[PDB]
Amino acid sequence: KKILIVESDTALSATLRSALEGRGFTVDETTDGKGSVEQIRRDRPDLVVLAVDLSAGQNGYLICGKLKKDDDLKNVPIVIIGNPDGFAQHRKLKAHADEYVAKPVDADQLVERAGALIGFPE
Repeated sequence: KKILIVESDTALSATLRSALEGRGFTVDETTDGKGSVEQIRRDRPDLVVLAVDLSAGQNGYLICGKLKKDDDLKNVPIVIIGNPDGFAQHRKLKAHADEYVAKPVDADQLVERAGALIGFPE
């Protein structure tokens, strides 16, 4: 089970990657929001952990929007990590994510949600 973390906070990304790896997921990381949709197309992760507050002012909800509108990528499960002050708005939309986890992230909660969406590695 393969996860891509799209997060420019490298310290957070490394922490979350380690928790997920300890549970048995294979995990990759990218700091590059501009590039992430095409990376997901080439690599096809089983799940994406997607930060809202990406580099250079990028809105990670917009990446989710591109993914939920792409016929080949719209079923990749998406866990948003971000300020919960944005979740109520985003949950209404056609391009809502599959799970929303507040920053500051509880790594164990994130691991649980990943397993809930794609199953735990066995």
